[PDB]
Amino acid sequence: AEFKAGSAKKGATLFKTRCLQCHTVEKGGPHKVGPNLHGIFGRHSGQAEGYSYTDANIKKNVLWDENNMSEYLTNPKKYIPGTKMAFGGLKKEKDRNDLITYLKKATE
Ligand code: HEC
Repeated sequence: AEFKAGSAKKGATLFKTRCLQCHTVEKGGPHKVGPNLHGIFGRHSGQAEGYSYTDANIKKNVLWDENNMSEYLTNPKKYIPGTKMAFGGLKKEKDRNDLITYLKKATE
């Protein structure tokens, strides 16, 4: 139910196949369709500098941690109604744990 650390190696592969199309992770990385994700954890939503968010994403004002990130990625539009992230989600809990384990380090 809660987040448990997993395989960052698998998480990186998940990011390439599922996220890299719309996202980058390094500091100073370019925005694409979606925002650069550097410094995302321990930060309130809508605060990637340079990126223009929806009202939905800003109004949600979620302080991103591993658990709500997992809930978010299960079904983005369910968690933040009106968001323009055209992504259906990661339904498998193992995938979400793996992906988030990678993200926490890659956006550190
Ligand atoms: C497009 C094809 C996307 C894919 C695939 C993924 N994401 Fe995304 N994401 C996208 C957009 C356009 C946005 C902004 C939505 C808005 O309402 O403005 C997002 C947003 C996020 C966020 C929130 C960032 C914030 O600062 O609040 C996160 C944390 C995020 N995306 C993560 C993420 C992950 C982990 C993905 C794959 C595993 C992923 N996204 C795919 C566009 C797209």
